[PDB]
Amino acid sequence: AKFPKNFMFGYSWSGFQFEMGLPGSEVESDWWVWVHDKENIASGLVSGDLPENGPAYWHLYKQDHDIAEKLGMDCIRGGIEWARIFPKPTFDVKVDVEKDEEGNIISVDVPESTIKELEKIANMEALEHYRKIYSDWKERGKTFILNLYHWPLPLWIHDPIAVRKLGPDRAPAGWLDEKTVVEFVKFAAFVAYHLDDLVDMWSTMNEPNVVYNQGYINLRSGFPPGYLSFEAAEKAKFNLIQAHIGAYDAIKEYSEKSVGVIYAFAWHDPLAEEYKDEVEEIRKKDYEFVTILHSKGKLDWIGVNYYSRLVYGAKDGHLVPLPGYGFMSERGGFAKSGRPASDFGWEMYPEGLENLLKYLNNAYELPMIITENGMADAADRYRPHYLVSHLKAVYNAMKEGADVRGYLHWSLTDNYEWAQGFRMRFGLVYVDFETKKRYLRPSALVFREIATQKEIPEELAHLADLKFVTR
Amino acid sequence: AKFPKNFMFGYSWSGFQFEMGLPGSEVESDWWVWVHDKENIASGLVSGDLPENGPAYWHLYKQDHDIAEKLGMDCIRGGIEWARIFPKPTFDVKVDVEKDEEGNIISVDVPESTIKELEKIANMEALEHYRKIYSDWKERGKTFILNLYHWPLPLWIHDPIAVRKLGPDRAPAGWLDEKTVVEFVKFAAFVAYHLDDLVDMWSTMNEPNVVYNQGYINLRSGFPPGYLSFEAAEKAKFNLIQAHIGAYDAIKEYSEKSVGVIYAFAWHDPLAEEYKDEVEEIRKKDYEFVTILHSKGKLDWIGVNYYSRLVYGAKDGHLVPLPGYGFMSERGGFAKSGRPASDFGWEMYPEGLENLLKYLNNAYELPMIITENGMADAADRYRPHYLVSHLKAVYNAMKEGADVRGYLHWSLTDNYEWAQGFRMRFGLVYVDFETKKRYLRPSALVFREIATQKEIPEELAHLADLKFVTR
Amino acid sequence: AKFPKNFMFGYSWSGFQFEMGLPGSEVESDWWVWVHDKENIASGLVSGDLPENGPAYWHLYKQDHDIAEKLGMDCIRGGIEWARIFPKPTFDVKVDVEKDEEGNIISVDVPESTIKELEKIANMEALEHYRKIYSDWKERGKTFILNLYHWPLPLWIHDPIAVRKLGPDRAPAGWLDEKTVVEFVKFAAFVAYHLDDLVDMWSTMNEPNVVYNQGYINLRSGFPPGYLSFEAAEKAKFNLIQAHIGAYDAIKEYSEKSVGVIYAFAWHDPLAEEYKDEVEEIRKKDYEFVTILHSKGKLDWIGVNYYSRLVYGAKDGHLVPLPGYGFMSERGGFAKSGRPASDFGWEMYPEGLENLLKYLNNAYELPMIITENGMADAADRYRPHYLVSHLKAVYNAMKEGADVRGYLHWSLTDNYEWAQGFRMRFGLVYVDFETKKRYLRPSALVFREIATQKEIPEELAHLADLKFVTR
Amino acid sequence: AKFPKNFMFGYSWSGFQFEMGLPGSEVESDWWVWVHDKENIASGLVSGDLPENGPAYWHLYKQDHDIAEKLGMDCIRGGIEWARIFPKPTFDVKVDVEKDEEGNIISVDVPESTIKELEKIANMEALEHYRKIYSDWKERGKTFILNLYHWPLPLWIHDPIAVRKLGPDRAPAGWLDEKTVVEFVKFAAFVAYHLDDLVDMWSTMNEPNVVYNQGYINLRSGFPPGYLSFEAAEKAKFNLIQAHIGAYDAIKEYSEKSVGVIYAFAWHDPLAEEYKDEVEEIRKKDYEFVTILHSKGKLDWIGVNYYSRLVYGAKDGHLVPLPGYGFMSERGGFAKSGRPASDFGWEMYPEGLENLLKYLNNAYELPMIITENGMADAADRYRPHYLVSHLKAVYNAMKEGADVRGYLHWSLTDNYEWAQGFRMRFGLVYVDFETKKRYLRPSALVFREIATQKEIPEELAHLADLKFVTR
Repeated sequence: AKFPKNFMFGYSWSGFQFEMGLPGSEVESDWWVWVHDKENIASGLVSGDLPENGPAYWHLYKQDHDIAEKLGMDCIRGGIEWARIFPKPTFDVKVDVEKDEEGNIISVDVPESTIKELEKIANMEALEHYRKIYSDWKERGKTFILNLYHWPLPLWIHDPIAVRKLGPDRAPAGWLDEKTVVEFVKFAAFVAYHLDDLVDMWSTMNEPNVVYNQGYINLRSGFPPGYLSFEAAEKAKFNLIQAHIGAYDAIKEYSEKSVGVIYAFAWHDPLAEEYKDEVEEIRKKDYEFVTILHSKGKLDWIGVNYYSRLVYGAKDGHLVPLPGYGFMSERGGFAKSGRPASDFGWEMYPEGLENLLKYLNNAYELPMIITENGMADAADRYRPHYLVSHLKAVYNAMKEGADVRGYLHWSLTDNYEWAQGFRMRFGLVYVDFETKKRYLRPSALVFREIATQKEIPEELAHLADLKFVTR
Repeated sequence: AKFPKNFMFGYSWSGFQFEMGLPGSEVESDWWVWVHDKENIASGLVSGDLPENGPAYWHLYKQDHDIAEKLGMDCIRGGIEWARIFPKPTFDVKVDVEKDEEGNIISVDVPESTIKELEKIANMEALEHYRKIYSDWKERGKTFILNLYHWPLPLWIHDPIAVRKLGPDRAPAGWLDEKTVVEFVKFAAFVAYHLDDLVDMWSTMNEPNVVYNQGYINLRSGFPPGYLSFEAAEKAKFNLIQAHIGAYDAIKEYSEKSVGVIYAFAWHDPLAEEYKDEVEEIRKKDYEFVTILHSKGKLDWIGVNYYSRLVYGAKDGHLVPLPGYGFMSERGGFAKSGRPASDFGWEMYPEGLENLLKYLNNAYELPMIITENGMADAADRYRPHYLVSHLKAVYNAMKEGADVRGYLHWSLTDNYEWAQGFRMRFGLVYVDFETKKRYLRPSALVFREIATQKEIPEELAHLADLKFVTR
Repeated sequence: AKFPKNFMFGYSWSGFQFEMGLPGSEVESDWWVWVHDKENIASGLVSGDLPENGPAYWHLYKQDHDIAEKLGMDCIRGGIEWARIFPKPTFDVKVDVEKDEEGNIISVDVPESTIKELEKIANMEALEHYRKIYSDWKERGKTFILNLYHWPLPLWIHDPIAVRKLGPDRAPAGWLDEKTVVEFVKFAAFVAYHLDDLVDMWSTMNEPNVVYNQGYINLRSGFPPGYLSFEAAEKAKFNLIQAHIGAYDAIKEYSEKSVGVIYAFAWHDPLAEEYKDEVEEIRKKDYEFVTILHSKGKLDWIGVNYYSRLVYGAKDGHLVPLPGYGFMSERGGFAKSGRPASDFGWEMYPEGLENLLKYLNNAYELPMIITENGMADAADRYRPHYLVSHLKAVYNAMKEGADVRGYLHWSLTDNYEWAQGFRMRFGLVYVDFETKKRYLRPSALVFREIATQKEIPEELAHLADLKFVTR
Repeated sequence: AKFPKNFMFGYSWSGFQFEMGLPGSEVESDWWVWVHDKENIASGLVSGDLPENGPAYWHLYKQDHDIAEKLGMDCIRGGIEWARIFPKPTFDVKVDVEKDEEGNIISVDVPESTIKELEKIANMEALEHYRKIYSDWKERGKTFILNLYHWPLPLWIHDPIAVRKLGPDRAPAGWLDEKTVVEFVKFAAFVAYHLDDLVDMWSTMNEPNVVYNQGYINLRSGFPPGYLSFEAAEKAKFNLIQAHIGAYDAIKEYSEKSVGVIYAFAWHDPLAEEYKDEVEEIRKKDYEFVTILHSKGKLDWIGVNYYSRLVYGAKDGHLVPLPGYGFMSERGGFAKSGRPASDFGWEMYPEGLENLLKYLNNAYELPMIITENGMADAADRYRPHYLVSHLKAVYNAMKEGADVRGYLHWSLTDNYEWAQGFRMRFGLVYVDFETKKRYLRPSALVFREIATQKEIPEELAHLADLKFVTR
């Protein structure tokens, strides 16, 4: 299975999950507070593990890029933390955000002189270290994709403990406040101004569908602010749309490079033929966020984050996602299909990635990068087959017409998995979090062999076959 | 194993879990609203099962009592729903509740003239129907215990949804408002004034400890109001303590009979000897509600609810309840001890009950009744052993000095199990909730033979032995 | 579901599995020798458990009978051990057995004087003791059915240790020897001559198909002589066909009662439509033993021993019995259908019994008794559903034209389960094999209700429904 | 963990499991007939899988050597099939074997002339073909260890079907006949004479303890001749001892090289400290075969075959190997230790290897080579941990004084696992038995990296830690 010469291989990281781990890198944010909160800990909503025991990429990036480069990686999608760049309020510095009568952003203008006013109060030293990190990779002749937002927010933008104690109207409320969007636009233009020379492609945000569904409706996920409200989920979704559209406009002001989004795509499957039509409809509404963006002329590429599926059957009653399939499988065990599931209980289901890319291609006709794909698997029991099977799924989607430009694994190294803490290990490379030492997993050797030759060689082709892993 | 000739055998019920099922029985309350809320259903915090589809005891009590009487039961503990009796506010009817400067209730007066003012605003017809229920049982010549509180509150006392959305300072807030205690005292007086003729013993409230820990801390439990706050948990506990003292004084005003509380008593075990003293301290802390009441002389008997244990060992390196033991076992599986667990994941541990009763006997030296003991077990796979072996544990505690007057199984029939809906079946008697028909389970036959001879006879004695049920 | 007034309820026993356990009741036989053999034990072929530590029914029959009677039973099917009655060889006593040119027995004659030559050689004490046991049940006014052969042979007929060591041509080779048939004929006559006044129906033998299949083909079963040979399996089958023919004629010479056989009938199911025709054929081949007998006019009734099913599917097609179903389920767990499996790994499948009974009714049009039905279930987890759902099955088959005269559960008490020893517990009543005390299981109380009332009453009707037991 | 510059890495193979697969290579043997037998098949004693569908190393050795050499392997232990070399009896070719009074072989002499006589009835073409296979390896400059016996015997030496059907006194009885030892001696001398120039060290035989224990006692393993007898086991063992002595004496006549044996070594553990001593005696009894060889001065080296352990505990009065540990664990699952188990049910237990090597060093003081070590793992879930942890175990044992000259994995490729057929897959390389194509498993990559550097490098050190693999 040969990939095109220019097909990119590598990995993705986020600031909150990778940066911290050694003194010097700690930063405040809504997620930092959420995860140190004693009541969140005691009610078991977050694990009690702390991100400042993480992999310390803010300090060891040079060493981690050495690993990546030696596994034949030529692309990394990285992060920049709004909470770092602007640790104080930006409200006082005004910009032009234009809206239609239904409140869609129609144009934005952060002029150069306003940029210059933001520097006065940004943490310029943080900004410089980001340059160092990104330079260190660009200098090796490689591609860098920059994603502007990967969940945490400045504390002055979102106080999730107070939104939860007091109600969103009595606290700084993040995506629930129309103003956050404007402030984010400032941030997007300020990053695009200083950083364009280091960046090949932009993403405005990562998985916004997770931020609004988990923060405001799926409460046992342990996402901030854990404030259960349909109306809030909808508000937040509406405001992320504007954050994307505004960030897109803001970026194109200071860069001519392509700008997309990175979005969490479950693949939805019906248990049997009779629910095909309903599942098709769940799918239109689950991808809806992206559809909206495409129809507004605001996506140059789409980053596909794919991990697993959901299977739908009737219970009573209604059309429901079924336990024992896809994301609802038994942790560290087997789906009802016989496929292994990850340590996270996510079924290994590469054919969902293939179905997904045919669907997205025909849906939107856009250049796509796989921006996340990987599995929680501490012992590296299944990750070799995951990796090869998902790569063979990308390849096959390409033969049927999908425009896929690279494959970015989640992830190079183990890291802090949000409300689960450190127990979910997603790395090609194990990290002992006490010593910060890195170790290769055999999947890294498989990755090295495939990426360096730009193909799944015969001798490794059998790792796409899932027969022996499935009962 | 012979019991004393006055040892009672019977069962417990609550209003919310049993009364409804058939037209005419429905009634608004904080739980009614909680369990119907669309957002609580999507977030999977509640089952989506509805109490109006329940066993219909409100209509069907006569046949249920017929059943119980032929099981040889001679004592029943039942409830009475504040929200039913007072579905409109009682704030305006002034009463006299005196306090310490510390906020302790030191005396209560609800005089005859006030009782009568309260009648004008009470559902006097609802009251009459409770007389008919208790009376159909009392008239057969049996014992009846009335428990005044079993969790739901009038909507005008507690709006759980507004508390969660707005914060408890901006809505009627249940146990967080001091005023609720005072209204509760009016209610208690109202009940003892009108129903003393039909009640042999009183309990002021059932598992207050679950009310405040599930509601304010253990959010995964799905309890109203789902508002995370240690302070709120502490304040509700504080207030429930007053509710008990106030209600006790109020009952003594119109009645000379015994008054106690019914409490949830998990048994706490150390995984190993090194944890012994910490566990002794966890136990002291967990039972303190009762201890405070006893030291204040406000308990005439204690209602012991026992289902399983919790086992503690070290984590990181914290002391915590360990997955795989007691309440935290696999649903329908086995605990790490080999013992089976219920459909609810509760390890079968009759030795916790024998221990519990020695401990309580020694701590408080009061008459006790097992006011709840049972298992979620749809198929009656385990319930026969569950019953005889906890009955034998009771017998051993009594051989050792425990003053136990009675054993009341939870429950006679399957019923609505709060946030879990109907999937958790506790009945000796299966209920078809569609048809409302009752069918016996073999453990019913076991109960019948034991209660009618007031002994575990030889021929049934091996059912106390868990060897064959343990892996 | 009401049964006809004359439909019999009871149980079955065999001599090897029940008689021994107290000093004085031990007898040599091929099975005795087989299960005591040190190499058989060391090789894990037999359990190590010895049947002289069994329930001691030879001494304790009167108590077992009181239990039986008090459970509402009115019929017992019992055994007589050839190895007890004729402990020394009977070869030299001459009898007239006439055969076909094909070696079918055409007529038999054991004259009176030959019966008296047998008396000199027989253990007449043991005969009389069998009389004390049968009479004790008969004097109660109940029905007794006597089955002449239930597996063990005299050692002078079968030395399974020498067969295996030396080959069947150099040892006394049990059913591999045509002389064994002749000597069985003399036993049958001798028993009909003496015992006809105590017997209501006869069965010549119990599950002969298990004898030849397990002894000579399925070594993993642990059956003597454990000599792998299709040719021996075929020859053993053929000589047991004649054993039954010879025994029927020998019984009829001294009795006018119905003579039948008792056979192990697994129900065969196709996993899918496409194998139906082929499974139909499996079933004809599997029941051929009974078919042959019916077509020679040698069967007055049929005893149905039913426990579970086999499901057939392709595997290198090649139709094989599938693991995860019927007799091939997980011990103590769940079949792939979701049904619970017995301690023995036998899927609970009452529908197989209903199917079987219609099939046999149609094939043979003879009266049938269920001479075994039951499960290994040391804890009585499932036996109550097993019992009620299978009785419901029987009743359904009767509603449909099946001439069923009674239901004999396997069995009243736990007993020695052959190569498995005591670990498979089939009783309605538990036996402590140390003390020999009997204790009732809740399934006994369920049996007592149904049998005394001659009907599955509404209150227990839900025990036929397996929904709550199935995953 | 650095290994000494001359410490060898590679693998082992046996003729029966590897050679056949492509037309031209099939040979008759007791094992060939055993595994083709219809009754062994339908009995489920053997898998029904056939060796002539195996990896076809007889034709494809060259490609497999290429894979080996590129994995950095420098040593191979291989087989020569007696059944190939001498397909017709050698009884008539007289030889001089001198014995003790107690029957021990005292000396051996096969003169040149007799060697020439033997050539004339040997299949010399098969001899030249084995020369081709070994020489293809030797010419690469690598070490080759030739093992004379790896279970199949020529049919004129052993007809196992006939031994079972008739008893060993009436058939060619393999190791039950004294004469087989004499014939093996002729074979030993003949191979030494011809092949010494291709061989660096000799083994007389592989796992004799398995040959006689599985063949004559543990019938469930399905090994020929399936004849249960303690005294046949003791006979075969005695002859196998003489066989080694004679083969050693024969080889030494025609070679100056080291001669040893390859032995199956289970590590034996007490469950608790009280069984320490008994388990110690168990060890010494199980290894007696090797103690005897050494005390007779006929071991220049020991080949250690190590896979796993057996744990011992009380059952009734006596010590048994306990289910759920070591060789007795759940297939595909986990042992009760929390360690993962192979697809054969074998617990991952590297500690056993470390322990064993110190024990063997101390008992015998001999150069050892790990000649087999590996795991059935069709998906490579656990082999990278298996490999690295057992190699670390060796290294620690060498650190403490064990004289170990190399590690040979079982195996390079998937092959035919005896009674289990192909379902047990032990390769670093997967073989598709239909197309004969080879494919690397990720553990082959790990092996390559280790052997070529002759060290366990830092980046792979974590594969030795079994923490993440264990529950």
